[PDB]
Amino acid sequence: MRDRVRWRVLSLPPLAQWREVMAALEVGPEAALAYWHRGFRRKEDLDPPLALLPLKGLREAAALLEEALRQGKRIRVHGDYDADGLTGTAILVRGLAALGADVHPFIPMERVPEHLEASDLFLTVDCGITNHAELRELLENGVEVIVTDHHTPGKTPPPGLVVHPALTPDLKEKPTGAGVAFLLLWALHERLGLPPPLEYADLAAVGTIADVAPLWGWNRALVKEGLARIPASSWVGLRLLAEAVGYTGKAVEVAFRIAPRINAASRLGEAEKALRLLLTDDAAEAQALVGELHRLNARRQTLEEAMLRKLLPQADPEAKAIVLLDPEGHPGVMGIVASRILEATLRPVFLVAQGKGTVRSLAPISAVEALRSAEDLLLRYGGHKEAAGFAMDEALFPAFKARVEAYAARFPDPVREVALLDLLPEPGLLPQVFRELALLEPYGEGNPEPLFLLFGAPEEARRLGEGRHLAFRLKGVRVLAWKQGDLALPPEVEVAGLLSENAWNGHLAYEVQAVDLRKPEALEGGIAPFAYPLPLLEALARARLGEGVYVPEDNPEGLDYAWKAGFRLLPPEEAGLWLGLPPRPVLGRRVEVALGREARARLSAPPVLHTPEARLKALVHRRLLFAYERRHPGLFSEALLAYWEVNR
Ligand SMILES: [Mn+2]
Ligand SMILES: [Mn+2]
Repeated sequence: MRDRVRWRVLSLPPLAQWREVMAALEVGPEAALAYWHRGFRRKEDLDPPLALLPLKGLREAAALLEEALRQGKRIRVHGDYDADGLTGTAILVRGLAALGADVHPFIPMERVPEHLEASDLFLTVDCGITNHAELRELLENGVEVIVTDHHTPGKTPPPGLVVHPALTPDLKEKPTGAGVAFLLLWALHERLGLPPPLEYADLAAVGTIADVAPLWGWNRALVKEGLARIPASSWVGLRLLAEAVGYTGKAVEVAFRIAPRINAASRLGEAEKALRLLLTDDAAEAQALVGELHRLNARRQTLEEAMLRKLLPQADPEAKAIVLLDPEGHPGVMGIVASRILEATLRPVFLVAQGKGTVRSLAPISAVEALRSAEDLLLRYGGHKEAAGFAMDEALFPAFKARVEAYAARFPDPVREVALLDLLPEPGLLPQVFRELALLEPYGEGNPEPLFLLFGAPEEARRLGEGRHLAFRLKGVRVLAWKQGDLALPPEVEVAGLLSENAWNGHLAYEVQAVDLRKPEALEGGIAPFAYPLPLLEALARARLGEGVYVPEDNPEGLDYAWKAGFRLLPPEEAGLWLGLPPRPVLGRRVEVALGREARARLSAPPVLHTPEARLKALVHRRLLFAYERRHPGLFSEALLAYWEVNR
């Protein structure tokens, strides 16, 4: 919840690589650091090429589609009911229909009989990887089958043509159902000698974001293309839904405003509505359908809020596993209620309603593995490490509870990490830093928005209402935050926050939105320590007592006070106490380091003459000062190595 949150400072890269990214991407050291951690090291990683990924089975499926089209075979597109499944079938349904195909959708074994009666070619989107037995249409009545999906497969690929990323050896890419739908239509356009179907990238991007797929490589390229096309979409329904939610080109708006609206239709039993919104060219009908989705989303929200309100206060504590029963709960909203409970609790969550079950888990507790430990009690079940689902007779709930509660007790408590890119730059460099981080977008599963660490005594603190909302300043920068129940900041605070560009009344303000705030505590990070920060007062005392000490040539003023006081001056490689920094590395040491307060070495504190790699130096300096002051042997030692190098 709060005592199991670990803050860590990301490691510094080798200076030669840091400088290469800076030069190659034309950015300062802060953004360069972020790029490096995300794997962006060439100008080609920021704008990857949107190309036809060579998935296994893709050429064949496209060949089969050409045959279906030319011979006028009846194509049925069977997609999933969430955003990815719906955008994926809309892509294939619109795509194939534009080429003169006789095609129609079918939205979700007892169905196979009519699946047979209605089609010559059966296309599953975002599903069908594990539906073996239904090889019936392949067998029972000669129906051609194409499976496109990306979900966790089975022990063996199902009958029929199967196109799946995970079945493509080597391939690092992780396209989703809509991504695969999109690649397939593209493969077909290639066979027909037609241009890439880029007008379908917006639908594809919506599905990819909705499925929380990693946003790097091809997925990153697909999303930049689709996000950009939404405003003037070829699909009036998508455009109108984007406008209804005030879309401004952000992947985050799709993830939190557009897709949930599409998903609500499904969860509430009206998935046809969302699909039709994506297939219509009639603006009037689309407008009405957006209204309808807004109504379904409001209903889903109302039900989710009521359920959360009934559940969260229950069996939560420090239980190891939260397992609750709500007999009459709506199964269409419980997945999200379990996610929200998991977050306010850092515990796997298991919910059961109307005989249906959903699991959201984290840390070392595999969701599906907990269910496997109680499998005898279940009618159906399955999922992965983070989410899972099942069906079970509610009479068995108490037995199910103990089973999972004990499964979870086998593991150490889940712990949440907060990753910090670096210390926040000085107020004057925030605009440039913000503009350079800009290029990282779109943010998502692939690349999270970076967080900066602020530290100090809060000043000018002032509340906003009677709630936790409040604002203050740290060394000149305004930070906005929701004080976790308490209000009133301690004397000194540590903040993990997002660099924001806040527009108001035609003007901009560069501030920080705190994601976490807390009393200064141990920070994870740094290298195997060799230099240990010691306050100058303590160091001078020991020096006066006769400890073998080192004072660098620089600030002969300090070297004078030393000589002209009889210190047992020594060279850095043999003195276990240093009062300043040596010019070149001195490892295989294990020494205690002091800078000062009125000391000259403490001049990692003076402002530069920006722009070049002068900013690389200033970041290193600010790092040393911070690690020195926090008495953090690991970050100090790491900063000291970077310090030697940016001076060679
Ligand atoms: Mn799906
Ligand atoms: Mn999917």
